[PDB]
Amino acid sequence: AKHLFTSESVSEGHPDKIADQISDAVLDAILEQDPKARVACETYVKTGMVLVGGEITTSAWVDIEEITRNTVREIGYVHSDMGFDANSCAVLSAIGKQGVDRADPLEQGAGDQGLMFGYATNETDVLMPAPITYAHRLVQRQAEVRKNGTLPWLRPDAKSQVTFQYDDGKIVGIDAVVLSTQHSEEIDQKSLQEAVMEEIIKPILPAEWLTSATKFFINPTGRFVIGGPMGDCGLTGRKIIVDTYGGMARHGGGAFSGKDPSKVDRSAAYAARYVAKNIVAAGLADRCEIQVSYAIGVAEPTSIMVETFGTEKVPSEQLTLLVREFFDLRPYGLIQMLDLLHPIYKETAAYGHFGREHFPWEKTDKAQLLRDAAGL
Amino acid sequence: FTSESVSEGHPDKIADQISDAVLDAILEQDPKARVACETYVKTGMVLVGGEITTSAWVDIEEITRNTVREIGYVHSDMGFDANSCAVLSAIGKQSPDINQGVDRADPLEQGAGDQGLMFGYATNETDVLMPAPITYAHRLVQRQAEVRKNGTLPWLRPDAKSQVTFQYDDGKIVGIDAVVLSTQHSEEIDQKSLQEAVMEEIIKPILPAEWLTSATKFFINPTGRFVIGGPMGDCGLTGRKIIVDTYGGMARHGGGAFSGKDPSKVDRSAAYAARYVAKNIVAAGLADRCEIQVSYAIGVAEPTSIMVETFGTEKVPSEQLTLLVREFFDLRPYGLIQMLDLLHPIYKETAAYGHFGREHFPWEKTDKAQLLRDAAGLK
Amino acid sequence: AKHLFTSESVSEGHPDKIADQISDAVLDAILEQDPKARVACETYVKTGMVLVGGEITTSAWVDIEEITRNTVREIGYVHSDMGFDANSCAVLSAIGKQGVDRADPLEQGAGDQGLMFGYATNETDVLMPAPITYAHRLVQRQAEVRKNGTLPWLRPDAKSQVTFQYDDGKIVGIDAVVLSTQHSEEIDQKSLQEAVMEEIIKPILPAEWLTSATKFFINPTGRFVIGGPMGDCGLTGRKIIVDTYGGMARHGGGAFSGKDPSKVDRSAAYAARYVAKNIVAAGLADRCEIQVSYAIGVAEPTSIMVETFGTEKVPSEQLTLLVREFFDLRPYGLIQMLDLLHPIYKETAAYGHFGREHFPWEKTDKAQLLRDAAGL
Amino acid sequence: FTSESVSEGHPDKIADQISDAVLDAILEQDPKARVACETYVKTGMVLVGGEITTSAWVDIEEITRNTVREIGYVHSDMGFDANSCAVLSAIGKQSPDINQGVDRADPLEQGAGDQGLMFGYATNETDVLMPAPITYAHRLVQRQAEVRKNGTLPWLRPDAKSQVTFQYDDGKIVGIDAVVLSTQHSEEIDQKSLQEAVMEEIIKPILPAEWLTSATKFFINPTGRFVIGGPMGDCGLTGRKIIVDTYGGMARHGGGAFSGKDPSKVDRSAAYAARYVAKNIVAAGLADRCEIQVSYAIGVAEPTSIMVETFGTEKVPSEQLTLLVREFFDLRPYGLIQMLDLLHPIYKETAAYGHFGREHFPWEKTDKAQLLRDAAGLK
Ligand SMILES: O=c1ccn([C@@H]2O[C@H](COP(=O)(O)OP(=O)(O)NP(=O)(O)O)[C@@H](O)[C@H]2O)c(=O)[nH]1
Ligand SMILES: O=c1ccn([C@@H]2O[C@H](COP(=O)(O)OP(=O)(O)NP(=O)(O)O)[C@@H](O)[C@H]2O)c(=O)[nH]1
Ligand SMILES: [Mg+2]
Ligand SMILES: [Mg+2]
Ligand SMILES: [Mg+2]
Ligand SMILES: [Mg+2]
Repeated sequence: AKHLFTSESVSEGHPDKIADQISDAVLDAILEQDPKARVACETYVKTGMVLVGGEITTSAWVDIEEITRNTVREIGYVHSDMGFDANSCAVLSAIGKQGVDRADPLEQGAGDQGLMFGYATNETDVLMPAPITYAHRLVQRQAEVRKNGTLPWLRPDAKSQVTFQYDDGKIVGIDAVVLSTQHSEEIDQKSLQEAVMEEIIKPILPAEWLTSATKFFINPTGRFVIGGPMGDCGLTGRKIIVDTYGGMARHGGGAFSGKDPSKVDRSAAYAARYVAKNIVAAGLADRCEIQVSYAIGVAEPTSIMVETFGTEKVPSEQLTLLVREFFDLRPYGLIQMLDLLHPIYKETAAYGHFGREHFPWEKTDKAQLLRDAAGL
Repeated sequence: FTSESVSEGHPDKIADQISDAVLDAILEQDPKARVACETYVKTGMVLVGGEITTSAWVDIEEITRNTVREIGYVHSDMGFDANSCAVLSAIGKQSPDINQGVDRADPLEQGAGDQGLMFGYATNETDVLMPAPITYAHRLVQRQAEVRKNGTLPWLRPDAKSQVTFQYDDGKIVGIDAVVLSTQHSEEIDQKSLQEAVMEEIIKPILPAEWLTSATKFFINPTGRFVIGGPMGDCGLTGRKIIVDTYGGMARHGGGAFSGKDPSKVDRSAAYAARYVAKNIVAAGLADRCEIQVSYAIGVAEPTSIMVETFGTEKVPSEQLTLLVREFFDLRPYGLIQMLDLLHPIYKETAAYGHFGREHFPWEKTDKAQLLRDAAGLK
Repeated sequence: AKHLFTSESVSEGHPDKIADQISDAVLDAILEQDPKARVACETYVKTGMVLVGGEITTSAWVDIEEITRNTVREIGYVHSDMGFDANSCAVLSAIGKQGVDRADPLEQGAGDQGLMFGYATNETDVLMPAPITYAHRLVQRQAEVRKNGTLPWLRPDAKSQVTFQYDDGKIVGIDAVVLSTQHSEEIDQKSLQEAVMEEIIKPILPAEWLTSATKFFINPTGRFVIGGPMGDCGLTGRKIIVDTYGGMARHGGGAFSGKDPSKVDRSAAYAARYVAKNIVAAGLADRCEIQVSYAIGVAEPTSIMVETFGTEKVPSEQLTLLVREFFDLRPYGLIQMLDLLHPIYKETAAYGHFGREHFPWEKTDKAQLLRDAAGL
Repeated sequence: FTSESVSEGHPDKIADQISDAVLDAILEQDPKARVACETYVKTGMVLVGGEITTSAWVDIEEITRNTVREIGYVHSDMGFDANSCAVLSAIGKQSPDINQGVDRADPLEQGAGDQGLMFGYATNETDVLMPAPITYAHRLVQRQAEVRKNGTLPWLRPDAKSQVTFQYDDGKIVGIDAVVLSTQHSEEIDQKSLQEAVMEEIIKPILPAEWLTSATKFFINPTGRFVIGGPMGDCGLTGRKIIVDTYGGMARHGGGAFSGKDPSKVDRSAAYAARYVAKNIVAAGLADRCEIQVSYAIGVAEPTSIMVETFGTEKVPSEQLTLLVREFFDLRPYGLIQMLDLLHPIYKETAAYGHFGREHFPWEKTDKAQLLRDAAGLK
């Protein structure tokens, strides 16, 4: 049936995303020395200050301040005229804290309870829903043209939102686009709107989806000079829908950034994405949602549901069987299936954990095996 | 299907309750205040930050300690003490270049304060029109009023987590296939006497639903000793339980957190309105399950999208539903506030045991169902 | 006997003095609404952040953030290139907390124990010791030429130190001068030294005391661009010797800033200065040190010692008698004798609480009465 | 004359002990580390900030909690708990544009790291050559080792303050004219039984000095109930007891704080050397009372001033003393370090009950007195 669906994203400069990146920069720094470290790093950014807290247990020795300043600096906050300066902001630290419980580590019980969802759809090339996919690309393009000097008056903080029109489960076009970007005093709003349209929006959104009825809200309130942590708190794990599927799929409720792979909240979400994407990549369904749940201390998932919204190209009972045959969804089994014990997570902390074809859980190395195990 | 909840002693929930305690305190004096209160709780301290624009004069430390006493932290043995903990505040005033004054001759036409997407959901699986798993997870952890009325004080400590795994045949509840209840306790009780008291003293609200067949896996303290909890050895932030606050995974979510936000923040008020729309659609008999998505663009009063999903359970053409909602509900940001009468200090009660399913809240009223049913042409 | 004596001072931009000024700016803001408020405000300034804490009890409603930013801004830290920005630094608050115990408030017992010292000497016009006096004037002159644009490349943080040569208890000249000033990248060290000599040192130090043997250490280590809270913590009450007599006199050990006048640690120190200065101003002695001590809950001082280092012009027993006849040294008696219940204390928090002739405890309105009560 | 001291339970002293605990921990691994550790203690939290340049890897929280346990805060009833309090750190690394490497072919010729003035003092009023009032104020509050060895645990809480008021005739001790001892206590003792136990159980170190004539005013808990103390309801910062740390008001002070500073900070090492010079002058019989002032200019190795004050008690021309000190002591910043053997983790013990008067410290040695007396030509 005809309907609209909307998703949003934010740039690496949005204060919530700043916190997520700092949390995963600390995780990456620790994993490079202690691949098996336990990390639960919560970050809280506000005017003038970064607070890094949580609980950690590792043999690694890390400089929290240096990691934090480097991260903020890469994001681009390097001057008080931007509202935040990586070189002079305060950095505060408030981090704290059986061994071989299984003969086979792959049989360790879940370190926590919870349910996670994976999703895939052949709407886009990356098998992600269209709204979240192009919302990410808009804020990522904003950062791209900000850093390479194409538009030097841009500033780090920005938000996007895309409203897609669907009909009979197929995409007809784009109904509304929102893009709010921080900027310096130099540029006027008229010049800003045209440059964002020409350098950010038009190069990213397929023209076939842009009709005369599409609304374009470019800095709808106008002046956007004060941004980032100034005038807006940022906390880790406050963008979990931006991080996953933009609302197209359900969500178990767990945040990703700041957590080592032993947190099923994170790695099982990655594994769920890995199965759903391989099912859709194998031609076994157009759209596929995977629900997995874990009981603490239990290795086998307490539930595995495969929903294909009537788009399955083989019986539903055979899909759920293939999922069990080709994927190891035990907490520490999926860690090895995805090779998650490496410092690869700072890159996930902005622009979406799902959609980019270089992360382990985005590989489709099992798609050909799945359709072979089903016929075609 | 599986869904989980947490108690008022959980650190994340502590942060929500503090943020809404601060909000409620401000609304008592300035019902039109702008509040964005973000709370951080860690071993030994509370940090309350954010931005507020109000004429009210409140006491953040006093509000914070009172919130923590009620939750039941008044001694260092529990791992946290509301009387001796540290309370830091980092709250700024009016963010420059925002409040442009009147702006609109009709205040109901004001633009939204931010972009964003919100979801509402209703299902006639229960007399409160909520999804089954999440609904009784709250009532489970909420029966800790026994430890306040001295019904049974014993050994239980606040921090708790529930998980119920149902299974469906044709969208109908088959039964309970797995119950996970992990609770913090004291040293004055063993894991054997614990798991027996846990499986017995959780039945008074859980109803005579003997859905626990011979194939229902129970996990009461499956890991073992659970003595240290709360902020001690675990960090809590507001807005880190948004799936617990809403529909426990059954319905989708837009990502916005509720606590610490005044009603002019669409992230909260529009989620409430979405629940108000879906519950009234179901209550009116126009559908058995209903999910609503709204979205806003900053500075725009009209929602940029409205989607009504009935999952094939509608009793009237779906396009008709979308039109009924557009006219029978005022989904403009400041029309929601008037439609729900939201400018009141009612939000601390929400930050604890679910924002939906408790029918004394304005967005739980089904005062439009009959009107909707009449306009829909049924009967 | 011949000897050298040295004292130091710091500018309003030195991080310890930043904390003192913030503490007394909060005190002033409270006293303007609640003259009888109880204030004990401790401030802690570091890279990017100001922490204001302590214990207060008042009917006043004050905006700690606004008071703090205004204070830092007046000091001059307004840009991340200076290492600190009043507009974007973090401000954290950690403030907490019988009535009519006496029929006559003047008889209330001391709110705390302690001993305090006052000092006066006719060496200088303001009846202060020479070293501390001119150390203050150097850093105060540094700030004066920084703000009025005479030397716009100066920055707020600076330190001074003057070594005086004494002989037979009389001043012969100045043996060494140290002046370290923060500055921007623009100025080179050679140009900086000459400008500090011409605009700061020479206009302040009497030429009769500057001989060819006087050492001048102007930015002895050279480059001084990073200053203020960056690279150096500041805490309230860490300059108590700069605040009093530069070491020429003994010190009871109590800090001034952040305390309301009910803290004998502060107001009794002021009263002691008031008596010593009036004794010297009356011609009753060349140099005079006053020691007073208080027992908690006791109104009358538990000791009053008057030391005149052999310079007394009347018998010692008569000086101590005159002190008791003309000065009310009870805790709440000296408050009324000096009219201390007004927001006058932010001005004391840099450049010395003693020496400036507009504070109440620097008035010599009793000098003529003292010498009349003794003859001449 | 009057002088006061405080115990290791006083919040300011807690901050000093933490700063030197951190310093000592670093020196154990890097004896040449640069440390400037500033500690803030408030109800429920410790904030450890400053700057350090070291190759050592320490644990600030672990060091902090251990320091607070020893002081005796392990339960929320005392107002503070070392196991549940918050510990924040804000410690930066090498301040840019400072360490220029070698700089000098003879390391003893390095310039001072900062300007500043320092005082030392010695008097033969006591076998430790310290002023009377302050010397036994420390030993008073230090006898709280009874509450550690279970000698007498009872009701006393850490926070305590002493004050003794002597009087002089011709520089000779006449007697005690006023004793003020206010101590924090528990609810398991009244102010009557308190003041009796306070006046009786403080005599074991106070010696048979019955200087308490009929005119000696005693003030034991003169205000009354003293139950809440420590960081609870009172703020503590390092370097806020510098007169207690030194000579209790008898001698003058340069303003620099000791704790949290490594020996290359003249604010500490030169104050120690000043005490070393004065004590050796008195011990050698060259004077009965001696006060020394030194000062430094940043980047200059030679003190910018040295003043010897004998208060008329010298037994040799005063100008000769100033010359003897210049040659028999190396008062250059890095010569002090070698002269006193300061690159060792010995500083936490100083942050508690006075930096001077305890003869096992390097700066309390009188190993030059005889040499000084020989060079002075006496006997
Ligand atoms: O109560 C029960 C629950 C499950 N079972 C059976 O356990 C079987 C599952 O075996 P398994 O977990 O070892 O298979 P798996 O592929 O998931 N193993 P891996 O994850 O690839 O390592 C099921 O066939 C189920 O019928 C019972 O017999 N009784
Ligand atoms: O034990 C004692 C101590 C003091 N005294 C006497 O109290 C007298 C002090 O009186 P006072 O305190 O009222 O005089 P004052 O000028 O200080 N009063 P004010 O501070 O100006 O209000 C002294 O003369 C002293 O001899 C005793 O008789 N016995
Ligand atoms: Mg926020
Ligand atoms: Mg949002
Ligand atoms: Mg410092
Ligand atoms: Mg100093």
